[PDB]
Amino acid sequence: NFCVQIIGGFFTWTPDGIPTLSNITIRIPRGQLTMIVGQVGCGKSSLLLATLGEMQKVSGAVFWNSNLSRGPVAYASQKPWLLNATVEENITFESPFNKQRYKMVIEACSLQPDIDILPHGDQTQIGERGINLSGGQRQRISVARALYQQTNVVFLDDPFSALDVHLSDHLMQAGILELLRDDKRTVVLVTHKLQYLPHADWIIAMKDGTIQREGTLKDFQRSECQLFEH
Repeated sequence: NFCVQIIGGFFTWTPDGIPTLSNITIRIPRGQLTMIVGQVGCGKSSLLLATLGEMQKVSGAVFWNSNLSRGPVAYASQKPWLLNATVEENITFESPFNKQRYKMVIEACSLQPDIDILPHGDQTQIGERGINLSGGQRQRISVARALYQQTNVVFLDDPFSALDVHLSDHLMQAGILELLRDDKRTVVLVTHKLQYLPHADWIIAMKDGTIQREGTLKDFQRSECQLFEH
């Protein structure tokens, strides 16, 4: 059925009661790039965790089915999770190594300057107990790790918010759209970047722990407020 379909959506973090969000009703079928947008702190992370299944639902199970009966779904959430090992092994993350695929990802991630600058290249101990890098560079490695996995569903949180460099984001944005189009996979991104906020693909708005709709960009015109005129 729908890759991201929610019936009740009464997820909560407290084991007993106190629902932090409820009345969630979305249905995202396969091959539907549905980025998630909203205001600051409007339960975007909680909704993303509830979608993965890390939050205790109250109303009931949102139901799931095999993309092409489920539960293994790619997800990254907030903050960079870095493996304290070599950068190259961090990128692969228990995945087969293809030179063309690795070069394609590093081109989209624009990690060539990062590897060249480091004296040991991508063999440096990235993360704790090693070489300390920039926060934006940590996010670029983190987001590229999920993308390189080549899965049918990809969940991302603040890909461009951590680093708003036009050169890095645009190539990553171009790489993300092209890779998703070729693979016909599902992509969900939570970010505050207005560079690609409107798109022909589906968009879902999250506010006050609920989602108004997850549909075409024409709903923004249908909505009373057109994102405050961008």
